[PDB]
Amino acid sequence: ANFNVAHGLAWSYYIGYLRLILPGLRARIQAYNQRHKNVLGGIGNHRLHILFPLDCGVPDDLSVADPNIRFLHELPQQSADRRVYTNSIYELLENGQPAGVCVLEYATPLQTLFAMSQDGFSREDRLEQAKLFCRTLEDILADAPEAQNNCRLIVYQEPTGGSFSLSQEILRHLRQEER
Amino acid sequence: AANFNVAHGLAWSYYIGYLRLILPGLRARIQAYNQRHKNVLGGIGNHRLHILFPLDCGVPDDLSVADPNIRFLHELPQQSADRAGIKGRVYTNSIYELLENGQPAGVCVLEYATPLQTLFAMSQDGRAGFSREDRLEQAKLFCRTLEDILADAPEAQNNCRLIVYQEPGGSFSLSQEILRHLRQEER
Ligand SMILES: Nc1ncnc2c1ncn2[C@@H]1O[C@@H]2COP(=O)(O)O[C@H]3[C@@H](O)[C@H](n4cnc5c(N)ncnc54)O[C@@H]3COP(=O)(O)O[C@H]2[C@H]1O
Repeated sequence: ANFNVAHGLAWSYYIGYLRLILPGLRARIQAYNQRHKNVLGGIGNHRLHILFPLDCGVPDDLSVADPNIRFLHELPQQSADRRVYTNSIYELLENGQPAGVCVLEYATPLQTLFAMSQDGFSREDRLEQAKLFCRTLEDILADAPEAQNNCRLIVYQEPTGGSFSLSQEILRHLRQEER
Repeated sequence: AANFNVAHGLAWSYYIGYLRLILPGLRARIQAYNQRHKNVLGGIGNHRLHILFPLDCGVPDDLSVADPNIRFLHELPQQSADRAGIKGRVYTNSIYELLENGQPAGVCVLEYATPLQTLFAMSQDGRAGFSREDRLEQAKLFCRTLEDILADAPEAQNNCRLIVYQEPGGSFSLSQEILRHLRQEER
């Protein structure tokens, strides 16, 4: 196998990241809310929202994907006990008005798939690997209750500066989680 | 979650997500460290990342404490960047001193191949179909695939050195293993 990379991407994304960061996430958010809620305001949704563009278009700045996605504040790492993990909180605008807040990022390994297709790895091949990556990761999560409860995959096919609104897509998911 | 053929993905992941991102700027970070510390701490002449590949996938989370003959010296200037929506994601690399016969004998930028931790964790998660024996062949295949990738990345190959080894305790010194590699490159 030279380009069957999806199983390795899914297992490393879970074992080397989600498994490690998700258990401490709620306590980091509770610390943030204690620090900020009386001034900046607090975060109600305690899940990590993971953007999964099947076309592997992964800008490093979410506002490049959609100008209605605005960086709010860093979610700092937990203090070292007596590799660091930081995350980024974003607000989502609708009608030039704040409509949602959450912890939000892309599934970074989709960038590996993107880079591979830029130099015998097709874009046909890339989409099949992206889909296999997603399905393998969802299979793993479905077997991991607490990890599954502390994050949400947001999967979509669009290339993100056309008519598709990534902010609207995230907001639909946020409003669905409150359900 | 039953296809554990992960080594090809681990290699391409490590290359694109780490080596291609960190190796181009590494020499400049070492030069910047030398500039800030040369007249006090002494210079680091070897500018390559030394990457430890224990084929048994044993990765201590503190290399310095793990070995009495390997001592942390100084972190490099941090590399911070927006990464896939995480603002200011940080990549840190560390200089270590290697001791021999009790005395300092080498200094270099050093770390473990972190994907080996994934393979180790896989072999302990209670799933059927992945034992220590499967983990070893995935580790070898990961190493083999990564070296195949770097054979066609000459700039990356000139900015790092892969230190691949089996491990038996006192019949193998990691510091000795690293020193032999350092001395080979000086050649
Ligand atoms: N501290 C962190 N912050 C944010 N996300 C994190 C993270 N650590 C892990 N992840 C996520 O998990 C994926 C796999 O991590 P893993 O460490 O297994 O596999 C990593 C690791 O072997 C190496 N690597 C990446 N960042 C590193 C670092 N700061 N130090 C050492 N090695 C790193 O490159 C591989 C692929 O990296 P990539 O980013 O593409 O893919 C990462 C990233 O999506």
